[PDB]
Formats: sequence, C-alpha cells, structure tokens
Amino acid sequence: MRENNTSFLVNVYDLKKFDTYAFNKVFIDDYKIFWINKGSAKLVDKNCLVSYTITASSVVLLKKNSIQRFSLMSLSDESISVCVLTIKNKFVNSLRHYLQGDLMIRNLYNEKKDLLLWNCELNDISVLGEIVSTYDQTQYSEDFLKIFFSGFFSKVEKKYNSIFITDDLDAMEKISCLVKSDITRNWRWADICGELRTNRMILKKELESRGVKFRELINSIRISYSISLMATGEFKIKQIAYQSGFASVSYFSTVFKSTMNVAPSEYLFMLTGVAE
Ligand SMILES: CCCCCC/C=C/CCCCCCCC(=O)O
Repeated sequence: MRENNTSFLVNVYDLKKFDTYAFNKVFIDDYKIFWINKGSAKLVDKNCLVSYTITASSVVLLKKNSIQRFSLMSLSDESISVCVLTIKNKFVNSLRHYLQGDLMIRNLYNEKKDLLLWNCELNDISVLGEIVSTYDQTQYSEDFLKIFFSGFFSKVEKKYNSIFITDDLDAMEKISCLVKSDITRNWRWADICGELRTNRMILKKELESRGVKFRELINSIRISYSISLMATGEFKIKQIAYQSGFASVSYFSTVFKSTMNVAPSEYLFMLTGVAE
C-alpha cells in the first residue's frame, strides 16, 4: 500500500438523466476541470449569460478563487457521470514556473473569464482519461503531467485572451488564504484589510467583480471548505458544520442547500455512494 495522489484529486458525481444541477455563488477553492463521460449536457453560465452544449469531448475549466453561478442539465436518455479533477496548489505553482521563455502577448490578456470551454483533441482526451482512470497512473510521471498541463492551459488561454493560472500576488488569493488559515474565526472586512495591509479599494474590487458581499464570500469559502472536508473522509455533519466555521448544523444546511442546491447528506451520498 502506497500513497494517494499529491498533485491531483478526482471527484465523482452521478448525473441522472434530465436532472439539473444549479450552483449559486460557489467558491472555487482550487483550479478545477470537469467533464461528462457520455451523452450531452446543457451548461448555463449565469455570470457571463451564456448557454453551451457540452459532450464527452468537452472539458470545462473553473478558475481558482472565482465565484461561480451556473447550471448543468443532462440532455441524454442515459445516466451520465461528471468527473471533477482538482489541481492542487503545489502542482499549480510548479506550472507557473515551467514554460520556457516569455509569452509576449500574455501581458495583454484579461482575467474576466472564470469558466472556459475546451473541445478536446484526441491527445488530450487520452491523457485526461488516463489521469482519472485510476488512483495512480504511474505510467505518467508528474513531469510529463506538468508539461502537458502547462501546454494545455496555454492553449485554452490563447483561445480566450484571458489569464487562467494567475500569480500568487493576486489580492483574492491573499484574502482566501487568510480566511482559510483560520476558517472558524468571525472575520470582518476591516480585519482582513488590516492583516492584508492593503486598502479597502483594492480588496473591495475583488468582491464587486465577483458580485458578492463580504458575508456571502465568507459563507461561500466555508461551503467549499466543508466540501473539501467531505473529500477527506469526514462524514459527520455536525463536525463538518463546526469545523467549517458555521454556528449550527441548521444554518450550515441552509447555506449549503442555497449554494449547492442539495442538502449536505445528499451531496454526501452523491460523493460517497454510501447512504446512511
Ligand atoms: C463546485 C464545482 C462544481 C463543478 C463540477 C460540475 C458539477 C459537478 C457535480 C456537483 C459537484 C459539486 C461539488 C464539486 C466539488 C469538487 O469535486 O471539486
């Protein structure tokens, strides 16, 4: 018995036929890419006001520290499956310093797109399916994966004239890291502005661009924290609520249902395959 994957995490959700997932102000804690196994689905981004049709050759990229508002509805007469690959921070910082040379046009890209669509060529279909096939690959050295992912993200960015992988100087990254370092603390806007030794304009623009008040942002971060806790194997709802910084199981359940459109136990089952 050896270790689990330190660069990625792979998560699992069963989309029953014609069902609709609705995400309202969900905080993306790490760079994510997801795709469906078969059939097709209607993906409605309520941020950029755009509806797409995604197939098994599509991948959706979700930018770290974004606040997503979108829906996913199966269009096929089949029970389809959504696989979510999360790329952890160490791997992302490896990617940031991997591409040889200066990309002269990247200095002119914009950061305004948080949800990017890429219709895969056969090579990328292969590589991604092999990454998520098992819990190890080992046929795939992490250096091969660094090269692959740096190239893939560059391709997507060029497709959209936008920055996917930001630097770590980003103000939203600082806010998120600070909140997550003490998730149970009763943070207030002034505390974060003071500890981040940054004025309230620089920081409040991060809230306005994502369309969230401060309390909404704290709640979204805590919901994503609770989901990460459920990833780690913690399954007691009371512990999940308290460790994520919520005052009560009832308030945590209310916020979780408002954000993910399912109760914490329902998400638990969709992730676990194990009902009570
Ligand atoms: C929170 C990101 C959801 C984007 C994935 C598309 C839909 C997936 C099915 C519902 C899963 C919601 C929790 C996903 C969290 C994760 O696996 O990283």
